[PDB]
Amino acid sequence: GKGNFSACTHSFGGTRDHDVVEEFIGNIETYKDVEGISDENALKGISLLFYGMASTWWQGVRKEATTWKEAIALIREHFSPTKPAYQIYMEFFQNKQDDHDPIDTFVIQKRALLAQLPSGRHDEETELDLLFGLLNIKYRKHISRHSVHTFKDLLEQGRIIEHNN
Amino acid sequence: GKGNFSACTHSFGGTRDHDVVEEFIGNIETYKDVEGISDENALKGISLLFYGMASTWWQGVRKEATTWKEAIALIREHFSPTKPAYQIYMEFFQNKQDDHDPIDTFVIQKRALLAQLPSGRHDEETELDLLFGLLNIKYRKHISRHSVHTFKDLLEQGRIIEHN
Amino acid sequence: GKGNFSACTHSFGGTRDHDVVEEFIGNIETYKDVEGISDENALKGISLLFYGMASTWWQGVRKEATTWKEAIALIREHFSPTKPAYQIYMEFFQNKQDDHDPIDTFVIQKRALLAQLPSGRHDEETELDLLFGLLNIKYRKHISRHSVHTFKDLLEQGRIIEHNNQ
Amino acid sequence: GKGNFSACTHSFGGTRDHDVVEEFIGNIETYKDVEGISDENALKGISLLFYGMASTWWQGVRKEATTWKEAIALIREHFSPTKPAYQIYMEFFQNKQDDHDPIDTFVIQKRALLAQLPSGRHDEETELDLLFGLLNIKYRKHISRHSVHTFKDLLEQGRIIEHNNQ
Amino acid sequence: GKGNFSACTHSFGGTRDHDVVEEFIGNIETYKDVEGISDENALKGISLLFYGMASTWWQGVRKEATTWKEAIALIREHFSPTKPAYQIYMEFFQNKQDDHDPIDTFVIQKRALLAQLPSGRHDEETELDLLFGLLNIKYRKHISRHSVHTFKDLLEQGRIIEHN
Amino acid sequence: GKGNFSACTHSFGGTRDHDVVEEFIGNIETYKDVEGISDENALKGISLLFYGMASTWWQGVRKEATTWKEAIALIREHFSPTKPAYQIYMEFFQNKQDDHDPIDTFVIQKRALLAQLPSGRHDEETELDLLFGLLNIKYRKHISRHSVHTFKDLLEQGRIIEHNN
Amino acid sequence: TTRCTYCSFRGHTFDNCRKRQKDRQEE
Amino acid sequence: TTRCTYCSFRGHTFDNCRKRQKDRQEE
Ligand SMILES: [Zn+2]
Ligand SMILES: [Zn+2]
Repeated sequence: GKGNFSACTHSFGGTRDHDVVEEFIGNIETYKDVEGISDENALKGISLLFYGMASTWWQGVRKEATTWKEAIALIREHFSPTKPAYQIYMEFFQNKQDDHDPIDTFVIQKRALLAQLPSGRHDEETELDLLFGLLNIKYRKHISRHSVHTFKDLLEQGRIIEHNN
Repeated sequence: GKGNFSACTHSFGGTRDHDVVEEFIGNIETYKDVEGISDENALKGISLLFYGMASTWWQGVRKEATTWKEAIALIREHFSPTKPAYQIYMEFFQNKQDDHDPIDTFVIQKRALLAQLPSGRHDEETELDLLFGLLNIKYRKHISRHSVHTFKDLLEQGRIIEHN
Repeated sequence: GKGNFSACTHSFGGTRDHDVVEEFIGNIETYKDVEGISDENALKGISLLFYGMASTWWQGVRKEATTWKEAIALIREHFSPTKPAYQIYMEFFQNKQDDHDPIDTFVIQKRALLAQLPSGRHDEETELDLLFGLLNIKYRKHISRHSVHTFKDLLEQGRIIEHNNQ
Repeated sequence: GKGNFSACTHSFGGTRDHDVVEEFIGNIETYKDVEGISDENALKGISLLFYGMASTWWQGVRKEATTWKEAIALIREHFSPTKPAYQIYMEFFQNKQDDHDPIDTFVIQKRALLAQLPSGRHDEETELDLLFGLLNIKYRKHISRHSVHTFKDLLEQGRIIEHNNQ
Repeated sequence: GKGNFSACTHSFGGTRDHDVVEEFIGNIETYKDVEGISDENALKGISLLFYGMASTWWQGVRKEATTWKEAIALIREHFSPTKPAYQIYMEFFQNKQDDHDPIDTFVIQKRALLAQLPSGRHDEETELDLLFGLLNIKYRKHISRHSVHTFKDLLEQGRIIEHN
Repeated sequence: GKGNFSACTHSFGGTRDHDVVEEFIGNIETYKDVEGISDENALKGISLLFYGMASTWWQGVRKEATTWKEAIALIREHFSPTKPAYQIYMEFFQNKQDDHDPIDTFVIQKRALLAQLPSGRHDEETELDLLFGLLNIKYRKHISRHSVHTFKDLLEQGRIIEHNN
Repeated sequence: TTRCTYCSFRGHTFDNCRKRQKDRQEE
Repeated sequence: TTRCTYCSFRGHTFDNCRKRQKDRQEE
């Protein structure tokens, strides 16, 4: 029911992205859940993980924290900004697919970029209608817009059109 | 028990072939069943296994998953397409076994690839009759189709002929 | 939860800088408070945390101490003087912001240097007033002192003014 | 001491040699006997010890088994035939001792190859008689078959005859 | 408690200087006292610490050791013998401090080296009078021997003069 | 009260010396004493440590063992012979000290080579008398044989003669 | 990916590692 | 004992190490 973080292999040096902060916070959560450390006994030991710029940052803001929840909220708030609405739409229409790229990677990326909008703002139909207008000419000359509905079918038609070529 | 996947060593990338995805799903299911983790608790921890492109794919479709069954269903449907029959028939009868490949390695692959056809459409006799048309001249000169009956004796006669 | 110093991985050499001594004293104190070691039992086993360059010094002055606070104060006195306030105020106004660093790193460093003054002498407003005189001309010509309402807002307006390609 | 196969570090691929399959089956059996896992519980979780080249084969023949002994016998039958006795006797008399190897390595290898015959068919004396016909001429011209009696003596006289620079 | 030295990280080689042997003996003694190992049980496990030449030396003289005290006595007697006085006095007055060395580093070494003389032969006054003849011109021009009394004020006046 | 040897870093490949076999047997003994494994539950797991030639050797002789003690005795017996009497005396007089070697290393080696004789066969006086006749000329021209007794003094005279030069 | 060269753990880079930087290594 | 190059424990040679030889490494 007690112990330090000194045994861990994870450390967060501070970089402004999403995947790194998410993976680090998840690993720290699994470690604290697995070794049984309690909530108020855990906050005192948190300093050992940071290094470089993160150590100076934690030395800065420290009296505003009081429990574990506030610490996670502060890290997430200062090291991964929430992008506003319009930048996502601007990023979405500035990158048409190239001749050398399978349908799967393109659809997966363009779908992963669309979930950051506030929930419930879009329907499957309107989103799929938005997705066209960027597919390269090799696929648009066969499948027609009024012969598809959900995302399960577009991948099917794309695979059959790919294997024939 | 220790109701989490934290101890697992298994992982999965973006590869596209039947074998890797099949062994991955089977290992995760057997690990879920042997160590006593609860049916519902595992779903919260599923995200710790994926890496690389698979993590982006999981970010793309979290809204549809609900319980433990539909997640494996989504994996098998997005990474395990039910191949249609004619491509399987074309892929079989290609690449006749070469002189070096042993009988056991050749038989196990050709039988593992024949299970993707729709269930119940073929009995043992026609299956063995299809398989007996690609073996090299070395194994065919001695055994003859009238001799072997079931799908097991062929391995025995092939092993005894391969001992020398 | 009985224990002692035997398992600790921290250690200290003979280096004569400042940051090393500060980080070492902080780590050792947080460890002693977290693992529950007795307030007097620790002094009987402190010798297991010294290299070969400071062990002779600890052997030379063992008898001029009686309780844990005096020993920590003695280490701080011999190996690195504590900073008085006026040197901190002198350092704060020396190097003005350059022409390339993003606002975030500047605010982080300045906040890191301002927590070493005694606590409670400076609330949020006067601190924001002291920090605002050194920003580079790219930011001072848009945002003004009329609306800041603490630090969280200044970083937000600076980020929106920085994404716009100046 | 409850447990299962989840923690085991041993594993087996698709290799078609003999020593690998033998060492693997021996390690897995000794582990199952040491940690006390139930005689039937192990069969429900054996699938966690196979690579990507043999997992398809295990998927293809799962239903032709019911208890642990049959599964081990099936692995041995498909991936590597067991050696019958006559091949062992054939291998024993092929390569006579060279002109440079020390007596110790020769006795160790010959004893290693003679334990695979069924137990109790050969006591110490006839084994010493079979081994004695292949020694190199440097040793046969001094020590004789009069006085050896047990394996322990032959190594001793060979070491004393080897230290003397032939 | 865990009556064995198995967890210790300390080690010892064949080096010949007072400092290494002193810190080694002190660390082993404090470890023996803090963790509660029995007075007699430690002797059976002492051989696991030595390495290199020291292991051969321990192989050479096991017959004479009996209890815990005589082992450390043998270590202190066969690696660092008590030095005779005249070599220590010659070591003293050699290597006058250079311009770069700070006052604290110079004072701690010169006092650590003066403790090997026979006990009780010198009081504080003559010791400080001996030490005050090797400091550079920089620290000597301001402080004067009539001012400082004990062995502590010299550090304070030296620090204030060294601040600038 | 149970466990395997799998979590160890020691392995014995088989080499005909003394120091290696001694250090390996000592490390295995400390490991078994520290993790609490019992005697008859420990013999079954011993196979995992050996590799290379040692594995074939253990595959050879196995039915002659029954408990832990017999296993240690067999390893010590087959992998580190006891030298008879005369070879030690022959080795002892075939290596006089060179001009470049301190007294300490020489006396330590020649003493370490003499303890393998059966115990109680020699007293300090006769051994120290045997030790002379090999010291190099730099030391024999000052200290005289009738001015020393125990080993504590010869090192003293050698050190004072060394520092003067 | 980028397995730590020294400790053989997938959690960081060469420059910074607990065994190498401190724990009285680099002797 | 000539620290293991890979695992960095003084217990063996480079050729033979539990993590490298087996434990599904060398991918
Ligand atoms: Zn590392
Ligand atoms: Zn290793």
